[PDB]
Amino acid sequence: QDSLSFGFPTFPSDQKNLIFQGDAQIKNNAVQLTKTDSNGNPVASTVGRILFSAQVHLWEKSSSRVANFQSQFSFSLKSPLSNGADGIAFFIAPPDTTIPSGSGGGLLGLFAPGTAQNTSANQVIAVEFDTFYAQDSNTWDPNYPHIGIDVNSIRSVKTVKWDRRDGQSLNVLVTFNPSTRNLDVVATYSDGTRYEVSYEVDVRSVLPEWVRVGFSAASGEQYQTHTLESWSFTSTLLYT
Amino acid sequence: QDSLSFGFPTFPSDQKNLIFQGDAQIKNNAVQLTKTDSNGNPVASTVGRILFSAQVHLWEKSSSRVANFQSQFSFSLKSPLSNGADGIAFFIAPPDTTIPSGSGGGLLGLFAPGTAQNTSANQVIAVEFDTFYAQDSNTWDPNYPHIGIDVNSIRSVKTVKWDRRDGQSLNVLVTFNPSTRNLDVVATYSDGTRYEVSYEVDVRSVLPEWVRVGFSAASGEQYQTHTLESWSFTSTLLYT
Ligand SMILES: OC[C@H]1O[C@H](OC[C@H]2O[C@H](OC[C@H]3O[C@@H](O)[C@@H](O)[C@@H](O)[C@@H]3O)[C@@H](O)[C@@H](O[C@H]3O[C@H](CO)[C@@H](O)[C@H](O)[C@@H]3O)[C@@H]2O)[C@@H](O)[C@@H](O)[C@@H]1O
Ligand SMILES: OC[C@H]1O[C@H](O[C@@H]2[C@H](O)[C@@H](O)O[C@H](CO)[C@H]2O)[C@@H](O)[C@@H](O)[C@@H]1O
Ligand SMILES: [Ca+2]
Ligand SMILES: [Ca+2]
Ligand SMILES: [Mn+2]
Ligand SMILES: [Mn+2]
Repeated sequence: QDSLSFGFPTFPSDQKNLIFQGDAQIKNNAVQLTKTDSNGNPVASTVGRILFSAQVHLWEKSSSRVANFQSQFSFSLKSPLSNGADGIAFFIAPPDTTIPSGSGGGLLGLFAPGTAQNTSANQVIAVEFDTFYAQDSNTWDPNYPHIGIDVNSIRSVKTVKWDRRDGQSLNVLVTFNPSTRNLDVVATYSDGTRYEVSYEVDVRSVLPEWVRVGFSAASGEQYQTHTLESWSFTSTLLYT
Repeated sequence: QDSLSFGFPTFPSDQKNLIFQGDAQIKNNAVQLTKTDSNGNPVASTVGRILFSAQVHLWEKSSSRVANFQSQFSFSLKSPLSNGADGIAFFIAPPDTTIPSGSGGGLLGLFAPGTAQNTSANQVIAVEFDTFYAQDSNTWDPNYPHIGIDVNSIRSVKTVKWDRRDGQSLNVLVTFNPSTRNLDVVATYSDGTRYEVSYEVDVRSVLPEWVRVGFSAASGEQYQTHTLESWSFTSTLLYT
């Protein structure tokens, strides 16, 4: 299909079109990407991702069209620790994408250690909300919590300072305009606090024609829950 | 998802979200539900169906919601003969549906011979465009070409006389309103000739909460091509 759209105002337990990878699962009408104990508290060493089952037609070589897409979603992070880790990310990757071996912790379940910073060995575009930046382990991160745009590497092509707020929902709107090739990110907390970051990228040189979209999260030594509360997505092929 | 929609203005050969069953295949940017020879001519004894991969949430017992839906599509029938058979149908059925054994010809690839008219034995709602009605083999049919609404039986609960036009595209709009429970069908040819038929049906008592939608077509001893040219679908769960 040239156009596809779906909306999850909430996430009931009875799901049919989501691919669950790792420790991800539904709990209390929301997706808990990372593992939580019986009391619902976050635990260390956990990675989880979800993908919508239907494949998205991102671009089409034969007709030189590229999709205009928008992803709106909200999530919340919570942890009794002063340094909850590691973060959640919305991503786009080839349809057969699975959790790489050893992609836990700061790698957000998106990259393998050996090529995490090798832009030539990956095919992934992601928007990360990174809460852990210890300069000794996450050497690639700026020294503060941030929102980052990742293109084939855990070392963001761009970051903006972000404030982590325990237990508060962050609403995010990610859009891509094929005409300008601008990938825009707008995130807001309920009090009006706003964050914006943009980056020009030709998705055709990074991703295959058909892709799957979803979210990924992970916790290494430090932990926190990564709760996806809602998600709506839409994409349509346009001439360029 | 509470809402889902997709649109196929045409059907390029590289499909990823379509389930092909029987002889259905893509040819010349359209879906040929029934088999054709080398020079594109229709052949006898052929059945084919397509279903969209993502499951549709038709209703939810938890929230007492029922989905409203709208399916828009166009098809054309072509046959060297003048008694083309057997017809094409838009249908909704359980996710694991497959072509029943012996459902060729007048059964349109939707029902088994032994239970074709047993309502309590089937789970399917379909909108058929039936072009063959010989009373010896299609005993359940009115004695003329017709559009019919089928609810768990090949013997339509409601039909309207229809005119078959070789090679001309028929535009169809099928809508289901959960508030009134009316399933409305509107079909028109490019010159404005219009056909309408509707029926009141409580989908909750006929189909499970999650379903799959698609098309089916078949040709017995008489034949014609069943070319699906375009298709768009949208459904949204609503409180009545
Ligand atoms: O989930 C977070 C993080 O977890 C993993 O990283 C492990 C660990 O790496 C560094 O410390 C290594 C080692 O140091 C020893 O002295 C001892 O403490 C041992 O237990 C540690 O494993 C640090 O980056 C560490 O972070 C903590 O210490 C730093 C100071 O060095 C603080 O700034 C920070 O706030 C923490 O208190 C970290 O836990 C990996 O999975 C990694 O990918 C993850 O991002
Ligand atoms: O495709 C039409 C029709 O073919 C088969 O039945 C035949 C027709 O009724 C007609 O050709 O007369 C034949 C002799 O009686 C009869 O076999 C079946 O496949 C039927 O299902 C189909 O509608
Ligand atoms: Ca980090
Ligand atoms: Ca018939
Ligand atoms: Mn980062
Ligand atoms: Mn009929």
